[PDB]
Amino acid sequence: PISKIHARSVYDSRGNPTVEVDVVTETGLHRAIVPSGQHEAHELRDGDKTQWGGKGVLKAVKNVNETIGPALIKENIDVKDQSKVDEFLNKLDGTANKSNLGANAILGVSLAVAKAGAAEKGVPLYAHISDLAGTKKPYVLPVPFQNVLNGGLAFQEFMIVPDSAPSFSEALRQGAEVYQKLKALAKKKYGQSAGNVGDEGGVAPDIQTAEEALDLITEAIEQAGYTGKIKIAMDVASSEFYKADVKKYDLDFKNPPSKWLTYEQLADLYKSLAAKYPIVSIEDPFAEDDWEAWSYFYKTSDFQIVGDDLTVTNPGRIKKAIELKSCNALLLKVNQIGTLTESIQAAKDSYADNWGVMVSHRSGETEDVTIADIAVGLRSGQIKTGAPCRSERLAKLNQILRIEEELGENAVYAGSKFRTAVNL
Amino acid sequence: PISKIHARSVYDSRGNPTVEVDVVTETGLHRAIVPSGASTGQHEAHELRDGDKTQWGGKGVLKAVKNVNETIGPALIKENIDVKDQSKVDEFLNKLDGTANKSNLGANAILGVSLAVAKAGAAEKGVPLYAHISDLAGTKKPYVLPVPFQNVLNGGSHAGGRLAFQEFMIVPDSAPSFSEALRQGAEVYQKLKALAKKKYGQSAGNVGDEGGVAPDIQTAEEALDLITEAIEQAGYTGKIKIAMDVASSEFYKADVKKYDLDFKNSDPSKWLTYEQLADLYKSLAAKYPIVSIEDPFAEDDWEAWSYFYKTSDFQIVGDDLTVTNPGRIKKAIELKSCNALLLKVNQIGTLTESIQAAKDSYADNWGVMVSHRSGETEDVTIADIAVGLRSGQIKTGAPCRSERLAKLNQILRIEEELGENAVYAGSKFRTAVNL
Ligand SMILES: [Mg+2]
Ligand SMILES: [Mg+2]
Repeated sequence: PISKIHARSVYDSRGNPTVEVDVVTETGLHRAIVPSGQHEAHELRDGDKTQWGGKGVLKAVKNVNETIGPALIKENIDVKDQSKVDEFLNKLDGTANKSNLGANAILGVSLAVAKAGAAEKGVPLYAHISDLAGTKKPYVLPVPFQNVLNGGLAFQEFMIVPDSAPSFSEALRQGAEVYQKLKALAKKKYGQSAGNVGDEGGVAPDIQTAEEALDLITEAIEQAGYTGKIKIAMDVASSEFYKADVKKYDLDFKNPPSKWLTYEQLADLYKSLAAKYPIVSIEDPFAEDDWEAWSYFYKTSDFQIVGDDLTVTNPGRIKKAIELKSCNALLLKVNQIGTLTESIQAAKDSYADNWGVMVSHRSGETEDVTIADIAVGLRSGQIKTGAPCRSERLAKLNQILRIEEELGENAVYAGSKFRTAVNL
Repeated sequence: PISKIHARSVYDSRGNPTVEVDVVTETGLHRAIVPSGASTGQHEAHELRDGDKTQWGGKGVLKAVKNVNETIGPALIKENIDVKDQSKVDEFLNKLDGTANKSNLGANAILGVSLAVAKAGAAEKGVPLYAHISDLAGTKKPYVLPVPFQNVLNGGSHAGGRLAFQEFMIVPDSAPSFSEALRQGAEVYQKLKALAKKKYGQSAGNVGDEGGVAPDIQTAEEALDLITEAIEQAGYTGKIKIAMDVASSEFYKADVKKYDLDFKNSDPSKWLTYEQLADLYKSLAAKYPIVSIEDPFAEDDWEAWSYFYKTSDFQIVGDDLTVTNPGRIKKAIELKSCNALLLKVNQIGTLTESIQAAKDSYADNWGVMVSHRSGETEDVTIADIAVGLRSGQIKTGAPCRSERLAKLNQILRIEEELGENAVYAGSKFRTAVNL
């Protein structure tokens, strides 16, 4: 039985407070940190403008210590029964968007209990999650989708995809070597300041077009010697520059014209880009409620089309995207829905339509490495957890290296089959 | 006894390999990661890099990892040393290596084992690592929590522009608690990043290696003014002090005995003697609330340090001067060159030698500032080291990037854990060991 549940405030990778939760059982202390968090679950912030600019989480922490913690202990639920725990947490909150107790308060307890549940089983968390998710063996290690060039030019994320590598360990080496070439290249062509990094550890040179970013990544891949072995992925994050009033997308939404694209015109740009560069995945190509545009694009595209703001890890929105045939992959952010169990349901719903699933970090991350075990446990074959820079990003990649070494031949690298890794 | 010792390669915060060591005992698994060091230059302990230009640009650590797995591990298990006896463990490690600079087995291999064993020794005693280190170092209770020296703005070889000085830090020493000191620094940092974006363009918000901003700044006064304005916007003028790392070895011209404040391209007529550079520090310290200056003069310009020490009432911190090396500390005490040590455990290579360097500094009433490296990891050992040494000061980055925050979060956990049995060093950081 649970003996202690205690939460505290800690700092995420951008210097903002977030919730860390301790759950103590007979097996020891089990700890999880929640990452930073329009349709997603409601994160509770203090809103006191004199403290952390209003971004405190003292109220969410208090909800864990005074309400969730004492209620869950008294209920005495087996920590291995994750679905029962999360059902009780949502019953305790009682709101659809988790606005009573806070999505950050609920998720922190949900993830720390999951680690207590695995430990009572005597297995690593990824094995516990595979049990919960019903995913088959051997374990599959994910392809790291590495955001080495940070934007948002309009497009937000430019990722390298080392899918040809024979192992996860080698894919990381290739990505690390490409990133080092890219950083030198950015400094050479754009000045010393272009080597400084964005929130997720990629370089952010002052560049104008998508083709400029892709050319720089292409040259770095060639300098590293991996042309043809490393693919490219993008997160457009097009909701950032959609003007719903006129139904047009403003690629120059940073400078305050008639250069605004319809979704047919924007789709033309993606098709031109995908036919020139080895782009294998595009995330949020259209806005979070521009369902018509997504369905139009899905019909012609043979590459991965990832919902992020479209789906917000929400089984209800996933169902709509399946029915309208709007996308074929889910970006899975556990704190967009608020419990481990609903996150797993989101994954299973996607798998049922043969979607890919890409387990994802947030731009405000921590030293917590839960999503590495989630990606392996879900057999997703894909993870998005940053450039190989800043340790809130490397910590997840380091954790997968430990899992890889621990599993040996009982794990396979998803490689080029990342879109179908669950059935690999 | 130790049942297993095993090393692997992981990635540090700059994307380069480093050594992680596991030590397994009856209390469980005990793990440590080594920060980035130096494999060339022959200043600090010698880190072992693979040097294969086809792998990680030559920065692999497979050979160091192999040294732990095939040489150190088997030998240490067979030696059967009590894991709580850190001095005996580290004595054995240095005996195995046999070189003064740890270049046989690699300083990164040796320190990795040294730190993972230290955690195993703490767990055998049933106490957190900071308590074990307090025992090893002989520091008194209550525990003292360190003031964070936070490098929020960068210059020198890190950034463009003419700004020669390397690190500009905020020092929340007036705060009543460590938790409040972090909040203040976090709020000041957010103000500073907005100001840098406003005054220098959006690209100025992107961060350097340690999480600070690095816009194109020309002069030291320009940088200090930006920090001053951020402190005022956050409402903490007079409660937060300023510290600098000049890293003056980066622009010392040893053949001419002059410092080039425009070494990023420069007029040799504008080059400064150490007396002229000391004048600049004195002017800045009389205008701004600068309470600590690191490496004001070059790593072997002993005459300049001693000249500056004689007149200065603020903290003078050796980094390249002292390289956490007890021999160079003894020389600095004897010549009265500095009054504080930057303590980088991986510059000397064992926990025991690090603790000795701190005690040697304390014996001359020095301050001790436990320090990160440029290449850090998610490891938080130096947080426990700062508390266990009762140093009252830690330098572990801006409040940005989790290889920096992880240390700060760990001190938050220690603060909550200790309660009244800990006090925040506050304005007494220079003398916290005797607070
Ligand atoms: Mg996105
Ligand atoms: Mg220094």
